[PDB]
Amino acid sequence: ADINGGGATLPQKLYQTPDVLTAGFAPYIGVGSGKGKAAFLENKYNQFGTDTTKNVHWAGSDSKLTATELSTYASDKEPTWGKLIQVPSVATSVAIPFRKAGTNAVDLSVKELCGVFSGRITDWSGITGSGRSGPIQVVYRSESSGTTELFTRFLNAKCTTETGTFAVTTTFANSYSGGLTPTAGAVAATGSQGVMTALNDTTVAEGRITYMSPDFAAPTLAGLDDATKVARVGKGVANGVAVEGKSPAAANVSAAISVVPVPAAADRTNPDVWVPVFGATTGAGVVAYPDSGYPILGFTNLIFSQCYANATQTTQVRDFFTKHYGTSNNNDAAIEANAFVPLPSNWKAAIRASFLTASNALSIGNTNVCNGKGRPQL
Repeated sequence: ADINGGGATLPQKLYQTPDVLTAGFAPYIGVGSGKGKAAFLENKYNQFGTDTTKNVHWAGSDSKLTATELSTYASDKEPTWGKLIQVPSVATSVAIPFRKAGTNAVDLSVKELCGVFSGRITDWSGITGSGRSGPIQVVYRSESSGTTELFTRFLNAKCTTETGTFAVTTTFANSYSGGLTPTAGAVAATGSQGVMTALNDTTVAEGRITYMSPDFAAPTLAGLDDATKVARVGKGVANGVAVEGKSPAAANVSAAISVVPVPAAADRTNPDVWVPVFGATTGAGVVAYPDSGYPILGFTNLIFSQCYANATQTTQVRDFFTKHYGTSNNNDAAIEANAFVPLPSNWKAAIRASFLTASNALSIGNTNVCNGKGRPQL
């Protein structure tokens, strides 16, 4: 009878916060966005756990559904389970925590960020104002990761003066066209938590740096503003004037999120348009990375079915949407406490009007559309 979800680790602390998920929801299982997407699309609970009786009902993902994933689901599953729904959950920065002692603020230019993650910059003396010297060692995610997708999307947009280029991917080791630079000594770990454990390991030499969920990158929200532990990003020159970088605190990306346009009313039957991505320049479904605030941002998302076979589960999924996208008695305080940005009111309204309002053909449990259809209870 329980509603089973899991996937992305970036937001797992949020979904594990009491009362964020409403009645009927089993505890969220963090395994990575790749495994979460597969769990939902193929109805494979074994991505989450060993129980052979359970079905998958939803997933968290910060990796967008691909064209192939969507078309396979539309052909294989949609005729009996109904349309899938993909919507943003919250917005997020991508933080750059590091382990290297020193009282100076670490403030990375985008060029320096690109050099660290390409393997060009291998010493802290290559970062201006660092007050630091000695090796830098990148830690990256071994598995298919939405955090990797959000981060490499930024590197692909902005890292334009390296020897190679970064492709957008969920597998970091496949991103840079030159491969992993042997002498740069980059190392892999698994999950948001696994990477933070590697970053914080006091038994190895100082100098590690990574990309990370802001909810994991520091023990407290205030820690995101400690530039001796979490890098500012954005140091540079704007219109001939020196500018400083910003911390990855949610307040530094909320203005940019506020102006992301809602999906064109006429395209809302396509799950792909519900999740905007950022890029170098404005385009269809693509918002220019912002030239103010903290530069590295994006969305983490929910994947649900429009239809559920079970009466109670249908009601309970609707009740979750009602709270998570609600104008009152909602999840926004928990979202902020977890270092994330609540969706703007116009976004929440668009999501409610499409996926809750009963008369809309896209709505969860729509009696006409879901008649005889829906994901299994088990």
